Amino acid sequence: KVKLFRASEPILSVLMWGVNHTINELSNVPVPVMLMPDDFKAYSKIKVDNHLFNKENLPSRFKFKEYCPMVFRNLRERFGIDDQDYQNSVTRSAPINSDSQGRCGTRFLTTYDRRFVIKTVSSEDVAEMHNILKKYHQFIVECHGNTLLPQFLGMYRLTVDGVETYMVVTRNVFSHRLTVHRKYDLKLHVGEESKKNFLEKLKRDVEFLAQLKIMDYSLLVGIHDVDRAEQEEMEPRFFGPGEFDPSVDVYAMKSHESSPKKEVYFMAIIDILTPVNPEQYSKRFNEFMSNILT
Amino acid sequence: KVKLFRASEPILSVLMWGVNHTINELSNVPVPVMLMPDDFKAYSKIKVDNHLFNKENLPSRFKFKEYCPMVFRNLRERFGIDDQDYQNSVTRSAPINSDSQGRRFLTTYDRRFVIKTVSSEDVAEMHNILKKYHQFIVECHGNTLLPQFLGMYRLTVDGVETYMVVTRNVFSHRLTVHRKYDLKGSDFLQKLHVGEESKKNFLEKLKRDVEFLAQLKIMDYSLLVGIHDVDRAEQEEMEVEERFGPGEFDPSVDVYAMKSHESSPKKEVYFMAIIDILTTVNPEQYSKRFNEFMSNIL
Repeated sequence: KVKLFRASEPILSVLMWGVNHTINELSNVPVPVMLMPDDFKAYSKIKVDNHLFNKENLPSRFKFKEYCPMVFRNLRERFGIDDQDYQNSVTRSAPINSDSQGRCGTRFLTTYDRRFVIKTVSSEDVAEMHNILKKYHQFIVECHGNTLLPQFLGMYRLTVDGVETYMVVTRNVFSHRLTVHRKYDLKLHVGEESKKNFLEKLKRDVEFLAQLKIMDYSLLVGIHDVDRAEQEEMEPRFFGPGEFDPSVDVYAMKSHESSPKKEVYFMAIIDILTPVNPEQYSKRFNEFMSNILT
Repeated sequence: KVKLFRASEPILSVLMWGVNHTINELSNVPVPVMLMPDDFKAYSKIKVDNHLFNKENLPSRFKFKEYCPMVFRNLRERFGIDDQDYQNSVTRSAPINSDSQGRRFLTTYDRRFVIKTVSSEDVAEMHNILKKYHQFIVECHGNTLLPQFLGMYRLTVDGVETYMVVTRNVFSHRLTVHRKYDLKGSDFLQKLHVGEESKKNFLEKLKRDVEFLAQLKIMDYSLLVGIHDVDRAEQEEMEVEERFGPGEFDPSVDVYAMKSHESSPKKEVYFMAIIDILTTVNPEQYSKRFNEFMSNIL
């Protein structure tokens, strides 16, 4: 386990090195019983300036900034994400580019094992996250990690060559192994406990957003076509036809059994940082997607 | 697992963080075939500015420079010191005041390593001698009486630069030293009686060790002598442990240590080393005087 943080772009090695640095750093700060308010204003900044040392993959000079490290450690736990697992996802191999999953980010990436999405964002995106973080953390507590909201894992600032780049890490709305064949953006037939739980969450989530005074978020719907997933292959964890681990792929619903094609759907609220009144937007949102299901 | 770096003074917490960091960081850079010229001029530098985070033992703002990581990493291999032991001795618990020291030094909690605070000039002088010293440590296979250098750092904490060199303790990490002698310019000469194996070996080391310092044009260094009085240890500090025998030592751990002769006055352990390698007769003369001088104690 000699970790070369090797990537196609310098910026990605720096990311891989920072996540490795900050997670190790945190493995030495005790897990508190509660988070204090200080933790939401907090950060760690680290400037590196190597000289003739360890420069075969990293640049010789970079900064790395981790926003609110104690809070995102907690959120990781509440989302059932073990820190060492996060660390390995970002560090074992370089993050590889991904298709967009929102209007929010300027560049979308995935970790080699397709678990976590990494989004390049603006400084005002960083600041809006800081604005919503305590209530969001509160919300994630009250709801036990069971949202359709983006589930935030990390937030960073990297400087390479005097160029600053902000990044947010989330769990992938899509699968880590089933391909999403079609994405729909909404500003489908399932099981009844699925529909019930979906609409439970959706009301609870949309309510939250309205109370933060947020509008113009959308619903990302992705679709996995099983018959096509067989067919695009003809010419190690098991899994059958349209099967998935729901603790990993937490936005996935399988299509109803007595229903046409076997499909898997991925539904999540996206675009909560950058962008009728919000309460009105909330009520409309509920009702729009109530009709759309089963 | 869960290093808190609790030290009395923040410099020592920064030292413990720094070594932990730089050794970790080093496990991710591969052990190379050969040290290249740049390795003798390389360094690593890291600035930490934590805000309302991890302020428990660490300060918020601190900097940590390690000189020639790749030379000192190899040097440790050459001296039979695994990086994880090194990391362990420095990080498992705070470094502490040395029972002896200089004009004062630190030791790792386990008494295995000495950390001396030095000056900018010492740092510079070490940079001068380093390639040559490395060549030397290769040929002599880590079998020296010279200071065995393990790492070199500059910590900045609370506005203040501190340079540090880390060495293998001259003395035993377990056996008390009751009598110290320091043999300087042209001193405290009872003569020391050691085994045939031990005396033959010692004289062989000093021969090439003094040759080395000479060729580098280094003079004005001293021979440090420590004596562990075994019978005195058995009396004075009898059941200290419960509240290796009574003067028995691990040769791979205590590399300067020698046993008193089978047919000898009393039971004794000797520790002898050349010290003051960094900061007018000629050096080849000083070399010669020395080899001659320090052989006749035995």
